[PDB]
Amino acid sequence: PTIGMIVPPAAGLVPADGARLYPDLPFIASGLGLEGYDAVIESVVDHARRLQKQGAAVVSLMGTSLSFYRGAAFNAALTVAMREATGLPCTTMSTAVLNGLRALGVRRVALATAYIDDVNERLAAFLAEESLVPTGCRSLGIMARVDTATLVDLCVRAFEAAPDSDGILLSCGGLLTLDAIPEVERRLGVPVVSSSPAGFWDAVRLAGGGAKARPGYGRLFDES
Repeated sequence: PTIGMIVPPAAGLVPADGARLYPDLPFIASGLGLEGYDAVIESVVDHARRLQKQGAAVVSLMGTSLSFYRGAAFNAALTVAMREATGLPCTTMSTAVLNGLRALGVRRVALATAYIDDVNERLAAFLAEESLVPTGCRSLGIMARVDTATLVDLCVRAFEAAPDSDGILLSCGGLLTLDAIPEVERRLGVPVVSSSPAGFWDAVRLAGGGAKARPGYGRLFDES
């Protein structure tokens, strides 16, 4: 069943992880362009309707600011609005992350972002609203001169800030995320959830059938 994704850039490309994780599945995407919540809700609902018209069986909102920054209740209400607009099962990358952390038994979660501290602050408020425990946070600041090596280093530093954590949430970074995740899990013995990959994992479960991801991309993809 075709999975539709709402994406931040105007180009509306399927995020690059889908071809790595699920190369045999049909994905389409629609791009929004760019507390301006009024315009956000309306474009989200509009683009969900578009993906429905294009033949999506499920729709996921796939962007970071969009799914997390306005809180858990907002995330939940916008999901309902999309479902009412469209008549399809709808979800968001924030939900996918929550579903992923929960599947992996991660209550106490360290946060790692390539970007700035504010990314971690906002994800952490969302997660606490949903009754997870944010623990240590590290960021890099903001270009793709960051290698897998430094994505791995970042997560390890976030974790060492609170070695009692159950798992790690990695956000931003980007292309090299799916390479870092298994190294980090190997070195720490703790799972790592990353936003975009969790979005794909979650949207694939929502759609049904039991498609599995290609191997080598982390403990999450072993979760049904």
